[PDB]
Amino acid sequence: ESADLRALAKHLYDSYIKSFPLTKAKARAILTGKTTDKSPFVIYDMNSLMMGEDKIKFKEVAIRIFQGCQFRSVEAVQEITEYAKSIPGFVNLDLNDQVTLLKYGVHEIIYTMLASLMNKDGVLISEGQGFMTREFLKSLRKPFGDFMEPKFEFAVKFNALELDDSDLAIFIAVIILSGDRPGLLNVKPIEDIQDNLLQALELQLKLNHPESSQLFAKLLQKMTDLRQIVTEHVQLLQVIKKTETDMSLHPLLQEIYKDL
Ligand SMILES: CCCCCCCCC(=O)O
Repeated sequence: ESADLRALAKHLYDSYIKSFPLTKAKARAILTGKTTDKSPFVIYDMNSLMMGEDKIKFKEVAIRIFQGCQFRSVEAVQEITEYAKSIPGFVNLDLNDQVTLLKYGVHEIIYTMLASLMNKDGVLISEGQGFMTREFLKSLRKPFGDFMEPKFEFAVKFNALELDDSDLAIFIAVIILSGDRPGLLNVKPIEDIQDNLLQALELQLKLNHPESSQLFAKLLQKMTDLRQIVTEHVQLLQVIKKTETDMSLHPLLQEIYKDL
């Protein structure tokens, strides 16, 4: 029945709120400087990174920015893992499959959600107290300058669909439960859940965005851009592991990469 899927759409939206402090809705309130529900300090040059630590809670600059972005990713994983637990069925799967689903799944969700924190011109840093311009990032030293850039590229395409937090909650739940993923001992239970989630996503898209012709199809197509961006990410990473074999990396970010 439609009613059953509607109930699942709501259950996941509830957990999404509970698990992600910076909603897309909060983000686009901060970004659209109209509603000064607290406006961000912005960082656009080296000499403004200073008052970023002056006014905001947060070893060469380009490295220290990169480490700070890497730290927001472990926090992003922690939250994503918290959200998965709530997807009905998930905790019931084989444990080894729970991990692989997360191993491949988190990154794709990192950048889906990061799109909420972006406009064409920059990205919210530091829970929303900051805003760092895409140009300052692009201007960084050359093993880091073009690191974040293809994220802005994806975000601008993706932001165009203009999704809700209530749509994203079902969409990120789909991404997690792929079955497409290498090493899954047990695929059909994963696939059975995802087909029910794609039902929830489909329906929700039609109710929440009716005049938006074939958004469901257009959304699922954006998973093409997602995969491709995670891949040039890991190759960008392994390069920094040899340009600065003195720079560390969080262990929980280590496990996301058994490459090849
Ligand atoms: C540290 C709070 C996490 C939110 C975005 C992280 C960006 C922080 C930074 O790059 O300095």
